[PDB]
Amino acid sequence: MIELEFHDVAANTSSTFDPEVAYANFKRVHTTGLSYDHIRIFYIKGREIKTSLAKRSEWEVTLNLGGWKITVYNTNFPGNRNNPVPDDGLTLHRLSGFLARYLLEKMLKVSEPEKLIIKSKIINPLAEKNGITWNDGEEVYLSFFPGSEMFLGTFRFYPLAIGIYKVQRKEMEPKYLEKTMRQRYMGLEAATWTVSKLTEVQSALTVVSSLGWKKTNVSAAARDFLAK
Amino acid sequence: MIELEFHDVAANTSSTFDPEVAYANFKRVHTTGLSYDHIRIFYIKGREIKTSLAKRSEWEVTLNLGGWKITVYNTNFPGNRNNPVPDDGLTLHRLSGFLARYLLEKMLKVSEPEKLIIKSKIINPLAEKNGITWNDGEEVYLSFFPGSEMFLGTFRFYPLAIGIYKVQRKEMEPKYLEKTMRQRYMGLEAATWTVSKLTEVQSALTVVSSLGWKKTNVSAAARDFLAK
Amino acid sequence: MIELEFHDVAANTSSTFDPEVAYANFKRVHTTGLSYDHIRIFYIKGREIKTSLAKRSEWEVTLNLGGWKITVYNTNFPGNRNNPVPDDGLTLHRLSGFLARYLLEKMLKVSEPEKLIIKSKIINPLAEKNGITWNDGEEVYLSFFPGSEMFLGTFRFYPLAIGIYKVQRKEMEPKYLEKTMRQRYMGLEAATWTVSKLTEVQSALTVVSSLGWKKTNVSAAARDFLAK
Repeated sequence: MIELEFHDVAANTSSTFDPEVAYANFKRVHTTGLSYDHIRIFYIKGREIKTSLAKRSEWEVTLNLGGWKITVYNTNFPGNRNNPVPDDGLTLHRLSGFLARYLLEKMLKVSEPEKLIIKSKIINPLAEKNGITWNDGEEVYLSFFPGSEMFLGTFRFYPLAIGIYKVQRKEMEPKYLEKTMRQRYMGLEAATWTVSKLTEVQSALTVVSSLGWKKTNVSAAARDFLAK
Repeated sequence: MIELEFHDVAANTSSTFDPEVAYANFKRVHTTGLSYDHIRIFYIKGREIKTSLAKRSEWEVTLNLGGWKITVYNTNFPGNRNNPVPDDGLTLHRLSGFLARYLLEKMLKVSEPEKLIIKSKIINPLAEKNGITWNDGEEVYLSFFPGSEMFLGTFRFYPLAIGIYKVQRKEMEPKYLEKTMRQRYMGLEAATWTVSKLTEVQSALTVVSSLGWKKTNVSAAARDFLAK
Repeated sequence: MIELEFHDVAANTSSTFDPEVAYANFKRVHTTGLSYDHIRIFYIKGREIKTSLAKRSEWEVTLNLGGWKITVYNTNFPGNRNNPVPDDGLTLHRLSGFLARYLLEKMLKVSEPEKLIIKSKIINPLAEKNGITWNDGEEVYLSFFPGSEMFLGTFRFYPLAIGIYKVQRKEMEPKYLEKTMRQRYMGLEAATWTVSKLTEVQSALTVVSSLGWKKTNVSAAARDFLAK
């Protein structure tokens, strides 16, 4: 006689990481060659990179984002999700966030013409679809990237505010905002900032609800001609 | 000289049972400890329970649906299908139906807040995939379970109506509706209710074609925060 | 270890054709049965033909524009765009342009009463929406058709002028005027006519900005009665 037991559904993936420390490791190791051409490549083909990782079976995959090259923990393969990725890991998710943190810093530590190189080249699919483009503010724009949610202190609650903005107009499910609520704003953890800095997340939501900008590029005689 | 004979294909499994009486036996024996946590466990892992029974070779298997425990005639093993399971038997199929009858009664004999405990906990994979969730009506929702087809009087032709709804949009094969046509609506048998209560099955089909609802759950500070 | 590369966005479809020669081929092969009833049919249902081609998966589709029948390279299906269509090809786009060239010639080589048969029957959706109708000049009217842009010598820069007129009041994106800049005015290529014949495109823009006319048709006793 065989007896065999069955149970309840998951609680989704929680923070099984230190985000500020994982962003450190990324920043230290990877951003050494990394440039705006390589970064835009990651965002643009963000669609395809997510698919191609979910295609492949291997646990350690490299992305060749132009010449720049990153090692990514593939958690996107079916089999591979629910195998804990280290405290220092990169995933598609974390990596996207990490590039977005890298940039939100960049956008607030670099020259206004260097920032225009950022603003032309980097194209954010999630941001662009919901209107938002660079002009609306860098901090707003960058938080549409997934993985931004790990760190809410930098962006000042715009990842959560966006999260909240998608759910209340029925676009994203409540449950992915469980992962967000299990992240830090500064060094404060889940429950504390939840009410302490409620009014932050309110103003941040108010802001990101409206905003929109748009841009175009490419050819050279055509560019010039057309302008007049 | 050896002579040896060959023949035609089956007629599929027919009612080799009394369904109202098999549901009695279930109800009497099993629903004595059985609770909404145990029930949801059966539905949720309905996917895995079907697989795990089809894996195992043994003819009598027990399911440990939380603490609650049921003895199931395994007919799901390859070898084991086409060995008649008694008139009082439980199979995966019958059992699922039997839990769904148990509930359709429950949903119409229990308090509206107790019904909300049902409506949160029990998640029906077959119902959820084709949209349907509790709000659309209990009787509709429960008939997506297989084994519901044994008893058409309780649900009022929704098992057959669903059956019919899957076949006409090419999702299920005609032949599983041969088993359904060999079941009872009330105490009437196959042929009689087929035309007598044709207009029942029509209105029932009309109903179950549209319907959809959805729900989400889990965390506690996150729940509260998110709500506003 | 799998390594896999990602890159930058397209440059849009460029002239992968000879337009004057593709219009030749069209003119030779197709305009042999083609009549004003068939032509108007193409324009009128220009809306639906674009949709129906983008619906279908097949690479060679025929349009049955009344009795008249044309073979069109379907580049409008999702899958099918970015598969080069020959130097002699017809696409929805090219074809529309080609009918518009056919006509702009017709409108300047046919009798003024035959031109009135053209002017009643052919209805140009893109032209009509932005006011323009036949009276404003044939050359103006016909250039609203897409595919007109391939040949700028015939119309005398009205396709580009219109293009420019849509972009500067925010109606069309800059990038479709990259395709236009990669076409010929007479036999001159992109860069040369860009500045050489700048003042052509200026006067042409000045013209097409204002213009509007309108018409009505159908019934017979009603027509007559109403007139008085």
